Amino acid sequence: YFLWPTSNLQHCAAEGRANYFGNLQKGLLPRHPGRLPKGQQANSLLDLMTIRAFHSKILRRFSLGTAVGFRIRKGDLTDIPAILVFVARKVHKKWLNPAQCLPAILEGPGGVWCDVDVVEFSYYGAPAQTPKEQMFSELVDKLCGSDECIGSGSQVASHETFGTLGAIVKRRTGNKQVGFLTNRHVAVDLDYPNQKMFHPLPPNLGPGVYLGAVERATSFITDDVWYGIYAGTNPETFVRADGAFIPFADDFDISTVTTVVRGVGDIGDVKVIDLQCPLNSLIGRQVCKVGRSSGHTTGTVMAYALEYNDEKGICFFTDILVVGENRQTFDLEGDSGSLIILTSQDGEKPRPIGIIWGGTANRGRLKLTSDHGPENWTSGVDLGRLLDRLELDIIITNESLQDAVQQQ
Amino acid sequence: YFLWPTSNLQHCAAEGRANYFGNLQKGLLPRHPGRLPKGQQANSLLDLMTIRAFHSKILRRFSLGTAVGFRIRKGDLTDIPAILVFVARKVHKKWLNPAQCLPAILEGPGGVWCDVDVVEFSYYGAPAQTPKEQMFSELVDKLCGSDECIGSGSQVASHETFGTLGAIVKRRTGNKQVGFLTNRHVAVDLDYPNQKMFHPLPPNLGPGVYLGAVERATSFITDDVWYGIYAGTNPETFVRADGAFIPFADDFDISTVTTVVRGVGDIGDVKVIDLQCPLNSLIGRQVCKVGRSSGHTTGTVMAYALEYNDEKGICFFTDILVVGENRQTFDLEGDSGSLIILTSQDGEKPRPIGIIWGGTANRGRLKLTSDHGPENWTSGVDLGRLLDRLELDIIITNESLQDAVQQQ
Amino acid sequence: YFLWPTSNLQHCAAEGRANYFGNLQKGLLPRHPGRLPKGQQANSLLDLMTIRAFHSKILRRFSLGTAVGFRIRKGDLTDIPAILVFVARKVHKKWLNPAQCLPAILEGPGGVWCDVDVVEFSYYGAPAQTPKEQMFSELVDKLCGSDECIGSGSQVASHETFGTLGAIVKRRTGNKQVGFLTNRHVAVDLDYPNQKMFHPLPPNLGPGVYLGAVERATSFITDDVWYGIYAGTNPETFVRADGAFIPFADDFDISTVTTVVRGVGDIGDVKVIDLQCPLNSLIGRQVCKVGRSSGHTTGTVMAYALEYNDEKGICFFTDILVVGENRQTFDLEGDSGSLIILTSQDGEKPRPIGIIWGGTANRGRLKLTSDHGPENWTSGVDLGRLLDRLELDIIITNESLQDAVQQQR
Amino acid sequence: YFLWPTSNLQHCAAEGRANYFGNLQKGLLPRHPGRLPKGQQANSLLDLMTIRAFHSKILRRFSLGTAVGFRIRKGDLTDIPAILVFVARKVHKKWLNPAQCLPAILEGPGGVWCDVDVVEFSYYGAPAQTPKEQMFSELVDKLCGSDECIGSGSQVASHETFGTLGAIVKRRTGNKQVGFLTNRHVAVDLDYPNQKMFHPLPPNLGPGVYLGAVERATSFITDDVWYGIYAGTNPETFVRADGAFIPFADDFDISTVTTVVRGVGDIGDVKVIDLQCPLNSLIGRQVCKVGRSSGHTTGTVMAYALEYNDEKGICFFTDILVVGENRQTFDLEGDSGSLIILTSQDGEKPRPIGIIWGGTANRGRLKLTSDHGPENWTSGVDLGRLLDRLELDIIITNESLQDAVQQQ
Ligand SMILES: Nc1ncnc2c1ncn2[C@@H]1O[C@H](COP(=O)(O)OP(=O)(O)OP(=O)(O)O)[C@@H](O)[C@H]1O
Ligand SMILES: Nc1ncnc2c1ncn2[C@@H]1O[C@H](COP(=O)(O)OP(=O)(O)OP(=O)(O)O)[C@@H](O)[C@H]1O
Ligand SMILES: Nc1ncnc2c1ncn2[C@@H]1O[C@H](COP(=O)(O)OP(=O)(O)OP(=O)(O)O)[C@@H](O)[C@H]1O
Ligand SMILES: Nc1ncnc2c1ncn2[C@@H]1O[C@H](COP(=O)(O)OP(=O)(O)OP(=O)(O)O)[C@@H](O)[C@H]1O
Ligand SMILES: [Mg+2]
Ligand SMILES: [Mg+2]
Ligand SMILES: [Mg+2]
Ligand SMILES: [Mg+2]
Ligand SMILES: [Mg+2]
Ligand SMILES: [N+]
Repeated sequence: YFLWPTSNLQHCAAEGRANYFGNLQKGLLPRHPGRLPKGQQANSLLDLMTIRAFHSKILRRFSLGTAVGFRIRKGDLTDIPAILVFVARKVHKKWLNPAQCLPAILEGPGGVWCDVDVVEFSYYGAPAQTPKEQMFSELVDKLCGSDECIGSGSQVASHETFGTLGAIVKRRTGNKQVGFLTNRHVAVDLDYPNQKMFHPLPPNLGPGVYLGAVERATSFITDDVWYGIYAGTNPETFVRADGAFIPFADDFDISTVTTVVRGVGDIGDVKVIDLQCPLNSLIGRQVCKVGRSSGHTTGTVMAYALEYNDEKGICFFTDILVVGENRQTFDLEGDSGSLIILTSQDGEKPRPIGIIWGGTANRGRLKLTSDHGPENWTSGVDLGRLLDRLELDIIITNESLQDAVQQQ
Repeated sequence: YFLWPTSNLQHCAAEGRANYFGNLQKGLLPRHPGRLPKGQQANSLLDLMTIRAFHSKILRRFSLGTAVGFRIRKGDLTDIPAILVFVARKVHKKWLNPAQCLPAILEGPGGVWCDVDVVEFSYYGAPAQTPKEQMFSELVDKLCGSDECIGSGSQVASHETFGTLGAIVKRRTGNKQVGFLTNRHVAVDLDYPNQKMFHPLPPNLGPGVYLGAVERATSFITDDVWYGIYAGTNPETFVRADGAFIPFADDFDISTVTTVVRGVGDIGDVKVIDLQCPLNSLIGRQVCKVGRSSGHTTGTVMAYALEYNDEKGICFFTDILVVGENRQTFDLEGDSGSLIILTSQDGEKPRPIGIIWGGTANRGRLKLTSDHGPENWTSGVDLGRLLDRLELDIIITNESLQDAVQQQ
Repeated sequence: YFLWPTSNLQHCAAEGRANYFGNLQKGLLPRHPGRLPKGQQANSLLDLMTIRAFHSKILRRFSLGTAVGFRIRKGDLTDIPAILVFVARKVHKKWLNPAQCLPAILEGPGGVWCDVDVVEFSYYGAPAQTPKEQMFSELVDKLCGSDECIGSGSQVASHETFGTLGAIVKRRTGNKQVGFLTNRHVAVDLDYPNQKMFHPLPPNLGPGVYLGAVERATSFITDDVWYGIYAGTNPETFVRADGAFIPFADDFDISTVTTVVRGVGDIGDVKVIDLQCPLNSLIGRQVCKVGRSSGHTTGTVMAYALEYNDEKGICFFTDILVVGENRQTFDLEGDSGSLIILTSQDGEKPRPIGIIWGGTANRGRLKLTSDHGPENWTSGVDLGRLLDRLELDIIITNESLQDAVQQQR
Repeated sequence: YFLWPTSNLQHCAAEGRANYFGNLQKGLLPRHPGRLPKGQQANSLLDLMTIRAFHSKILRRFSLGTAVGFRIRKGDLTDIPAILVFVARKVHKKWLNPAQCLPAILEGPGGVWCDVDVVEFSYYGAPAQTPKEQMFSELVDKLCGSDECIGSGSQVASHETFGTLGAIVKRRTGNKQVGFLTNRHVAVDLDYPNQKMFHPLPPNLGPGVYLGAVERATSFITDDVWYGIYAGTNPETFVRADGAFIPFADDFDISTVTTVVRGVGDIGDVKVIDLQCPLNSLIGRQVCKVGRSSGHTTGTVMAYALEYNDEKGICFFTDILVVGENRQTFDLEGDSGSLIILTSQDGEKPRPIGIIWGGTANRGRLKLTSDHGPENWTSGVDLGRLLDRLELDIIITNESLQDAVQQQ
């Protein structure tokens, strides 16, 4: 059976959204000489997303998507909170018509103001789901079945597509069995009754071991349940929370599963993305990931809450937007599901924050410097939130690995 | 959010299937010395599937699919219970390997025997979800948006696909709302939260009106639940029962909905396919369906319980197999969701028995006559068993239609 | 281990061809521009072929190809010996510059003359390896595997190609082994070391029985060896005599082979094509063939010795040209190797004359009638000559087939 | 007028093949001493092939190809005699069921034994007729018409395909004709009655001079005739000995022919590949070639007698296997027919051992190192055995070119 709400998304959820922005458009103090009293400057992700949600009506016009974060000036990433507006071709102010040129400052409910930054930006197509790696290193070999262990970054293959093993997780409800976590597009086939996963390839392709089958997956969680707020005025707003849980099979040796992210080391617990924390603790932070296509790479969290409006009137959100450092691409086709791990803040081990999303528009390009060409951007989703909606707890040590084995 | 059996539901259901056959296996009880003790001749559908499921190993050995029905000797259909074994190309025994030659009589549990027929038979692919080929008539004209009412046969369209409305159904339990029934592949999309239906076209493709959204759908149901017995030795056995229920929108005029099959007339309640009934009460019966692609097309039921072992070790079952009578096709691409109705024979109401299926093993060909080329066949889903899973009831009179809409 | 003749064999043959055609010109004493005696009109295929070979200079210049036969006038065959000239698009005289145009009569060596008929012509692409056979009748079903026996018309398949069993034959010399004849393109693959035949499909494509492997075949024969005469001025002229002989394996049930042409009946021995015989005894004759692809069709022998000069100065000849009757096609793709058989006209048994060639770039369209579209033509290899160069003998009665098995060494 | 062996001769050869291995199986008496002795280890390439031909049943199980040579541990060639088994993907031993896993040692008849090395392998498919993506150097320009002479490496071309001249060879008997040697696919073609050669292009493609026409070619030689022993259990074994001899035209200016392999220098006579000599005489020896597409390239002989069984059932053998140096490619598409030469070790003249084979699977890919991508390999036929079967003799000095041209 499949189910969708009957009267939930009509005149119970839309009127709650129509109530949220109803008040807003009465109690407004224009205050637009361009002085902007600095005590109402955005401080966290929640402030930036609330201003964008209010002014989303004038943001959709002549723009193919928006996001929140810091303003990018001359390629470099500043530490000024701004709303990133993505345009197809960024031209000089003189060649724009007045009704197209975006403002530099936007003020929202309660005088909360922020900057507006235009960024040349484009989307990629869907991956073809059996990609080429093109990274030749001793790590990719280990990741693609040449290693004697299965861990974060190892290639996981369904009957038609393969990706990467994000993390080793265990359930919370009842039997709380132990498995691994990846995104929905790697381990789920709607037109197929079961979803058997293999390492490194399924039997019809080559040699491999049977890892198990998907027990639960999510595709679409609304914005009010994902973030907890109304991220946009569109009543059909969804957050692409693609993730699939595959518990290790009964006739499968779990002792061949390591918890160390090969190429990174021992990692810490999941770091929740708190929408009220200062933006600099997530925006601009140096992250890394270990998948198979691209081995071990490192990048930068450029923006959050990437909003895209598809052909019809449905708003789709994606949580994380990472851009690789040193002009290197952060990921490649086939790194879907990889663990997004923020580099270790001084002492404590690195903590993961997301998994690489693998949907149609999971990758793309955007130009930062005029001296170089466009650079690839990689999209991710909130790990702390996905683990909440999948009832999964991450495993971080090999000793905790043996404890859940005798816990089912 | 989607769920799957944890594993244990499979582990403690696989044994029951093996335990079912192993029991009759140990005491083989041949009871067949070459000549078959008569009377043991299969009598109904259940008898035939029990012989095929017991001999599933040796039948799928050199076969692309099997189905139960009557033997087809020299093109015409007989009244002899047989297991139709589909081969890629039927040739003379003199050029056949002694091991690849299928037998004529197969023993069964307790001595229930039957014949074995060989049919040259092939498959097609997918209808690519927007078919352009169609018939031309005033009926099809009305069904594709020219009619002044919505009913069985009108064109339903998701955001990407074309289809045909099967029947105006009302839910049994719960809200007891009234909507329509069609194929799952017509109504449901994996990578989309909403499943909106329209007539005759979506707002992005052309003009139309909003009918509603899918409230429930079924994709795969196990054989022992769908039929009532283990129909094979493969522990991964499923039935392609793809149906979707779309309740009419709250702001929709039910007055423009009719419970009459345009081109067929007034119909009765659904004829439940009884596995204990004599074979000729469904096999050989002349049926008819009205969709959009082909319109009103009369056919004849040829086989039941079409088995299909894919290249990945999974068994699939499609219930009804229809071949267009008098050297014509029974349906075209886009008729997915039409009502398979039994033609009135002595004055009773034409009772519907199935709905046109959609997918990959959908519309292939088979050779019956020598003087003609291959003839198209069509897959179908058991309407009686589909309604007993979605918990729906078909409406037959416009006066009963208003009683259902007032009980919501 | 293949071999090719030496440059001496070429220059010896080369000058030999130059000498023959040269002495024709050296005494010509060209004639008056008036009447020609009826007694000197072309009478045989050899007359038409000699006149065409003499004027090969002015014929290949503005033509796709040429052939010998009767003049097609207003879409019908006449009794006028003529040299068919094939053009891509036949237009009125007013739109051709006189150098492009063609004369009505050609006068060959020795006062022998004939007509010149212009025909609109076109070639097709390559045969489809695995073609479509949309005939759908009981004869085709039996020819493709549903028959208890195997004979002329049965589908013979290599590991990647479908074909048609031409005739049950036996070798004249050697060990007198019994086999079957077919087209070379159907049964011969050169990038592979053996040519195994199967009826109806090879193991990698479906059920079937292993008939045997190709024991010998011929691709090209020179015109002076095939026709016996010099048919063209080009010293690089060859006849596409594509045939393959496949003797049944050491352990194959020959009792399942019949020498009956299903749909035609009992046939007689091969009707040899005599180049010095009258033209009407092969040109215009009604013929038939039983081919897997198209079943049993009937046609008309429209021309003979079809010439075609490719882009590298090589001249190629195909023997028979057949067009189906009643605006119908005579063959489809996959009928390659089917036995072209003269229909009985006065009680005699139907005797074959050729096999359908079916390869590289055979088959195409032919503009006969203006109110209709272009009709399909089909090429063929002279059966009488193909057996002479393959040293084969056609078996025509199942009684001769029984004894021919015992006469093997 | 082609001719093939009478099926009487085929059955006789198959019986002798079963009698050869039937003798090796009747005696046997393995009595393996556990780890086995060290003087019973193979030394010659004749002993390596007989171990593979004996164990060809178990080797074919899950191997696309096999080849004798040295064991490649960790990415490079060791001095251990081993039979290289080729797989599609080298996965760890833990992800392989014991039926598919390969043993490390194999003992054959007489107590001889050698190792087994697994190599990741793939075939490049059929190359191009008129190939592109070739090098640019003054050496390449001379080989493609810009030089005033023609010799080894010069561009020879039929009317459809390109290639290179292997060696200036003359017939041992007959008219003692003088010509050149090249690959069979480069020169000959089925659907023509004449194979005329040109340099650098045929008249239809561009400028060039008529060199000659193919007088003889051998398509396939059986392994018992080529090697002198049965190299496989399958009764259909053939060696891809594809060579052709093209004697110069009677009018061609033979003074423009040079016996100097431009790039290598003055070469010596053919180095017959002794099968009963220690493996280090061929395996590991550095080789070189002068082409056109690729020019002067060096390489390393990696294996011998590369066995490839297709899905139809035929076994095919290729003599020489060479990969490129410095992780480069040994040749490009278009180098078919160029003479492979053993580089001088002791300052002696270079000895040609093989010629580049130009059939469908003439090139391919294989992985050696984990930190780098897969390298390209090239096929070749035994030159000494090719000249023996074609009844030809290589000319190594321009003085012998005049002594050979006068004897005609
Ligand atoms: N709708 C639009 N479409 C295209 N270009 C636009 C649009 N609105 C503004 N721009 C361009 O973008 C400029 C503002 O870009 P942005 O806000 O990113 O500037 P910045 O961060 O101060 O500097 P930098 O461009 O170096 O990052 C405008 O001056 C104009 O040239
Ligand atoms: N695996 C197979 N693949 C292909 N053909 C087969 C196979 N097994 C049997 N056959 C062929 O099919 C025949 C059986 O046909 P079938 O059981 O349908 O007979 P029928 O119904 O009496 O007659 P008909 O097929 O003429 O309607 C066998 O005699 C043989 O020629
Ligand atoms: N080189 C040429 N290319 C195209 N058309 C030509 C050429 N030479 C002649 N023709 C045309 O073909 C005509 C000759 O027709 P043809 O030889 O078929 O005679 P016919 O049999 O009496 O007539 P038809 O068959 O056309 O009724 C010329 O009158 C001229 O119009
Ligand atoms: N059928 C197979 N398919 C893929 N890999 C296999 C197969 N059988 C064995 N292997 C792999 O090959 C390994 C054996 O090593 P191999 O034969 O390559 O020797 P080696 O050259 O000394 O080793 P290395 O690969 O470290 O250089 C096994 O440990 C296993 O990982
Ligand atoms: Mg900027
Ligand atoms: Mg039958
Ligand atoms: Mg004419
Ligand atoms: Mg005409
Ligand atoms: Mg190795
Ligand atoms: N032998």
